[PDB]
Amino acid sequence: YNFDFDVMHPFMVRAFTPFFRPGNLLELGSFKGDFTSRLQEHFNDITCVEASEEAISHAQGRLKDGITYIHSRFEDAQLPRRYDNIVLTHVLEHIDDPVALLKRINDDWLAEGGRLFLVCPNANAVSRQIAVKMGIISHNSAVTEAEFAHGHRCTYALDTLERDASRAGLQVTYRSGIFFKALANFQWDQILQTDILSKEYLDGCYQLGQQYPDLCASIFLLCEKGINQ
Amino acid sequence: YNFDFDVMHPFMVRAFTPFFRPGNLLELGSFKGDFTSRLQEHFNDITCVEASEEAISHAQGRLKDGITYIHSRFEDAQLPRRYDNIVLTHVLEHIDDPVALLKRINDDWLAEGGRLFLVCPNANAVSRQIAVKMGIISHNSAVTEAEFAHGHRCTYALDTLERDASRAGLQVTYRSGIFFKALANFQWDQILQTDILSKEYLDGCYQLGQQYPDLCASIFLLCEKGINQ
Amino acid sequence: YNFDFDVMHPFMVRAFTPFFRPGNLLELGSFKGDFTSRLQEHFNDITCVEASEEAISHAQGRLKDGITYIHSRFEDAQLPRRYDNIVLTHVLEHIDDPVALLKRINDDWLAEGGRLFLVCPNANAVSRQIAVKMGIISHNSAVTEAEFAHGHRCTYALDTLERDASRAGLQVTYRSGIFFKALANFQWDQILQTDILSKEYLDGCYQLGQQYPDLCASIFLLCEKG
Amino acid sequence: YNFDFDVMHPFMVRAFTPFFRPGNLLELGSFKGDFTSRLQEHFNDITCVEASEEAISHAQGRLKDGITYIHSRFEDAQLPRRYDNIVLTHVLEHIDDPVALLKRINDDWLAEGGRLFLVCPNANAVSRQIAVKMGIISHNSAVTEAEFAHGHRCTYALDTLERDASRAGLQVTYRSGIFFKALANFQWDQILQTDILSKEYLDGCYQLGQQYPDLCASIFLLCEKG
Ligand SMILES: [Cl-]
Ligand SMILES: [Cl-]
Ligand SMILES: [Cl-]
Ligand SMILES: [Cl-]
Ligand SMILES: [Cl-]
Ligand code: NA
Ligand code: NA
Repeated sequence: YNFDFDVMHPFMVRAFTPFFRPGNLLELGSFKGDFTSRLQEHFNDITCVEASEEAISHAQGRLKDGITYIHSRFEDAQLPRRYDNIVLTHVLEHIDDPVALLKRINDDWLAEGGRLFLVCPNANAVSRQIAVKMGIISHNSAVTEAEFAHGHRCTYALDTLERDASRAGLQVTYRSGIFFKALANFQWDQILQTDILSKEYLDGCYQLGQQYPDLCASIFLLCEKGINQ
Repeated sequence: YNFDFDVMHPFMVRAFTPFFRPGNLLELGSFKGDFTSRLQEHFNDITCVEASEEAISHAQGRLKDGITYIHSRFEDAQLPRRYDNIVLTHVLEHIDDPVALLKRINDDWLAEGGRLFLVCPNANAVSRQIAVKMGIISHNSAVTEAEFAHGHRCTYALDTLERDASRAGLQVTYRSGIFFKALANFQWDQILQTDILSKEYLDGCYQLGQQYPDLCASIFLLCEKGINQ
Repeated sequence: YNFDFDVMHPFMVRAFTPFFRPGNLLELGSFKGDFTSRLQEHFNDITCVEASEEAISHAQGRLKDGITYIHSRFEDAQLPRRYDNIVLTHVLEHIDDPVALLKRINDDWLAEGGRLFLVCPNANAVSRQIAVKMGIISHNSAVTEAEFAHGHRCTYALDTLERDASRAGLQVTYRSGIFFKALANFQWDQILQTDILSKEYLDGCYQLGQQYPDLCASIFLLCEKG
Repeated sequence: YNFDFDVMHPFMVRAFTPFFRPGNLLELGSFKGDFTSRLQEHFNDITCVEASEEAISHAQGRLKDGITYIHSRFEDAQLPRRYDNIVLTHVLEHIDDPVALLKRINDDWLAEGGRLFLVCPNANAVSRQIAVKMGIISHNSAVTEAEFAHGHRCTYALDTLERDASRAGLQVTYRSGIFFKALANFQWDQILQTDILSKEYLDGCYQLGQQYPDLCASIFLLCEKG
């Protein structure tokens, strides 16, 4: 029915699974708990940070126990411990000072041996590149008016995402992509109401995407803590 | 709508147009004249070779004048002159000895300065790679039962196509791809009956395909005559 | 050995050859005539526009006859004809208003049926991408301090180059790349002094680059009048 | 220097590191122990299977304690445990019935939760594609006479390697590549003796190769039990 929640969310969890560390999980920007519900299958100790009281309240009404909720902007958040897994998915592109957020993650929140799961929408996704060729988007890394209205301040590609992670002091351990994406979201949502594409086709786009990270819907950096003093 | 006739044929002509030489044209394997109809817009002197007397007669009914029709197998064909442009589109994959056919083109049929437009379906098309990931097709360069039934003896990729052209003595001048293809024909044929995709989307697939020749529906080598004695 | 002059120049002429129109040719930013010497093998009617008096003087004393020299800035150039082939190679990335120059080319200088051969250094060249992974360059389309000191005001990729061409009103007919480049120029200049790489290897890099336009040393748009 | 030993080995361990399971490790086709010595930094409980008496003897001489050595062919090997990590690196391409070896791994040797690190030389490596363009090698997935003399029976790419792992009953969890490789081993060995390329350049090739798995020196499937 819905591309981001019914297709992308499940494949994002699948992409993270082989890298998850045992222990606890911090979900930054957990919004209404839609992704949290999927992570609860893997983690019994999840902390969620979200600035919207309303989103957080919605989450709290639909998730199982074992979640610690923190209603705060990231700059103001005082967390009680450090975390073995941290999830920052489709959040960084909303942040005015992304390097500062990533640096907090590296310096304050990641446990020793902990891993950051950094995922952003990808400037070089096939569907976007086609939109650029059609002249609907000026260029790949452009921020469209709709994206700006949604809160985006940039459109990452693997090059600029790893730059920001490196500038923050993180160690980028793995680079990958999630879901080979040749149609726009609005076309997916139409086509998914039909029997034209199978579940197996969607799995094939996930499998093939790993071979063409630069062309995927979302790009994925697995990062570990770097030493900063 | 039909993908091959309504989408691929016009993009093939667009892909050829910047390279056409002044003079005449030989269309090898012209079948029922579906492609010949588009070539007529560019050339007044066209020669078609085709083994099926029914196809050739079908073509003769529908096309305009200014076509010389040669009813023959390629190995038997005795042509009255040499040709400034030679078109071999979706034919070589059907040939038991493709190097021998290409060698005839080089040695007997290409005029001095003439160009061969060699186009084959691509083993590495994104849609085919997805089918391979789904387990429908064993590997990219496999020939499926249905393909074999249609007459295919090979599934070329840029490496194996250039190999055969080189072995035939041709000079490969340009390598490219036609149409960034991430859906199968059967899905195109369904979706093209909807309004999900626009004509501009399809144009975008053609534009982007040029930047990713290996992932296109068909691959295209522009070849010139080499010296063989 | 120079990578740009001894490797990139011949491969650019090879990439252009199948697209050349019969007729005349205009070379915009012809500098000291290094690339003009190679174009002279294909055309006997060449017009060269160059702003540097020393450069164009140097070309003049070095090239064969059949050349019209125009010592002018592009904004001031009064050309006597329009042109069947126009070459703009490693110039656009220096231009403060690149769309304005491309528009002049579309609207005034290209002949009907004419072709523009637009080539720029590629942000996404493998060598550059590696430099970016090393932390030497911030990101692919960055302009470094050295590049800026050389006059670069942007680092094009296929997306931004076609954007600017399209904004100028040109028709982008073909998109390609010239030379699969995994080493930096300075490493090439060194390595070319040795016997490690062959001329066949270099030809192979050219042939392979056509299959990976986004990863090449230079990107190449073939444009026609919109 | 050696390219395979001094460059590829360390970058294979790096590629593996984020996927390693706690516990033990089985190295299939451990030869003279060059890769094993690197694995010893990560695991104290390693089991090595190697058919050559000379090779396995050499390894015992040069490695630390905490290695179990199994001098056997794969078809005869009777292993004492099942394993959390199994390494099969540059071996499968030599095996007459590769699906049968992968099935043994899936059905008998992998522990539940265990991971197979399957790595083969890549048909579509840039250097190899250049060699194909030069006419030295017929096509990317060919086996050359020299390769065949060295025991190669195929040249895998991502599509065929995943096909074979899938046919064996393995779950292919991740697909990646190791080292963006645009020069031939023999060119690397020469250039490595010079100062033209730094270790940071080589790290850059590793980092970039993850973004272009199909162009890498070797391809890497991380598999689990199906
Ligand atoms: Cl800085
Ligand atoms: Cl073949
Ligand atoms: Cl005109
Ligand atoms: Cl600057
Ligand atoms: Cl077990
Ligand atoms: Na300027
Ligand atoms: Na064998």
